[PDB]
Amino acid sequence: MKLSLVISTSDFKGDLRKGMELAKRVGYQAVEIAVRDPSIVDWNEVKILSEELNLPICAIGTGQAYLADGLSLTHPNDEIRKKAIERVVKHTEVAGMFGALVIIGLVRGRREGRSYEETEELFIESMKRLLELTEHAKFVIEPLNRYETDFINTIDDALRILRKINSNRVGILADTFHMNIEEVNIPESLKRAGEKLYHFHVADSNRWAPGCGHFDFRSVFNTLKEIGYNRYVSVECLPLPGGMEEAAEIAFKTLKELI
Amino acid sequence: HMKLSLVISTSDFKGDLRKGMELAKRVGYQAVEIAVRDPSIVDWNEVKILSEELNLPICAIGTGQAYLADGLSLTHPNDEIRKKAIERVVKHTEVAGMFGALVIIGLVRGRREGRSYEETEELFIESMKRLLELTEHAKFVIEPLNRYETDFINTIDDALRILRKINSNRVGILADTFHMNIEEVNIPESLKRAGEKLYHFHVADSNRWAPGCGHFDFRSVFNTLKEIGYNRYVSVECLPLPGGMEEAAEIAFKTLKELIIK
Repeated sequence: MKLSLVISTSDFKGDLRKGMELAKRVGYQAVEIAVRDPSIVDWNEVKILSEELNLPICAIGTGQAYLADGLSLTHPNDEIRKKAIERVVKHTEVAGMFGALVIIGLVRGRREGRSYEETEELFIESMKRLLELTEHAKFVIEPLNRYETDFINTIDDALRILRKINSNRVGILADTFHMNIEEVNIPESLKRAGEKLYHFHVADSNRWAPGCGHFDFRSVFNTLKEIGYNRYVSVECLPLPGGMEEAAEIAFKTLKELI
Repeated sequence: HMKLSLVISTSDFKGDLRKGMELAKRVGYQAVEIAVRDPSIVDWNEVKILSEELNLPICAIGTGQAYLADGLSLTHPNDEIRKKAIERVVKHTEVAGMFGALVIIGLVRGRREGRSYEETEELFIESMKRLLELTEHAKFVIEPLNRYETDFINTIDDALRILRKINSNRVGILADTFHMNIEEVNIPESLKRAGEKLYHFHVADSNRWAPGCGHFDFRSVFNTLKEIGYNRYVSVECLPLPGGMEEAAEIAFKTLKELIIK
């Protein structure tokens, strides 16, 4: 089981450097980044930087491609959906340089007045298209709470869709903040996810640094040990309390104590 | 002496109301809670008759749809709309007066809308004081809501700050477990800070399903409620899950009843 830190960067080199150096200084084993459009960033420097600090990049976020450019893998407009798929393909090329996972969060899109079934099938089609367009890329579907989406809110929802995609290149990314709302019994949900649990995000009930809310992290980590989770636990929380740096330190401290 | 109430969903009405109230009575609830967009289009004398026939008081009236449907806000940047919001709420108080019910100030307070928290809060305090000058018996409860529903008054402390500025015992707090599960650091401690200001309470599990179908820690909450002497209403406001409206209300009642009696 490894700890990583999600670092926020502008739409960049400055924020990345600072973030990675902070992660190294605190003790994180890896870092996780999030970029809207990767084609404008020079990843060769990124790799150099990474190699320099001996700090791997575990995953690449794609949420902004949706929040900023409105790209969706279930967009009703086919030309837009095609562009969404092509954008994610570029995310995988970046991920391939570091052997990282590609996060499929809000980029999957919402029902937008359509049935759950039509949305799901369109999503499955796009995912299959991505699996065709890329050879080794690995994707992780992140169930999000009801306020952020009406498509894939729970781990069980994700599992059912994974069975329809039928590929070990697609797994699940569970997030404690979102599970706090959507999951009935978190430990049991994780056990059902089992080996399909590819990545993990941590933040407290208020989305602050772990240890600053009331989320039960102990039970979570006991379950993760029980199922033999040997992948990444990435800190993805608001810069609270006291800012980005303090939050990272606090989160690392409480999580380390439990691992 | 805590009492149990059920929030009943009503279309924007008699049909839904009667079925909801009869359900509450059959399950054992001591009162119901309703929500109406505009009270002016409802014959409330028929409602009172129904309440009397079923011996089911109406402990609180929601006003959230006044915002969600009519866009009325007590902190709206357009003073014209702000006045209308106040006028709409006054009508809710007139209805509340017929039942001795509390008026809930939820989403009707509005959002920051790109403004500072200080200005929004000042506008709100001004609207609440106006509401108090306009009413002689109405009692209001401010309900903190999670970040996704609003950026104005998310925690019990936010409300407490506002209450001290309003300085009126006719305004109190309505805390909701589903919302607290997100916004409050430590729920028991939050409730102790509210103390006597806690006028009404909403209950729903972490997933907003009937209490007992999530992972929210209700035991600790009720221990604190006892410790603080809360003796008013605990109203169930959850999604009709699992199994529907009736099943959810039944499960909710059973969960709460056992917590109380013990």
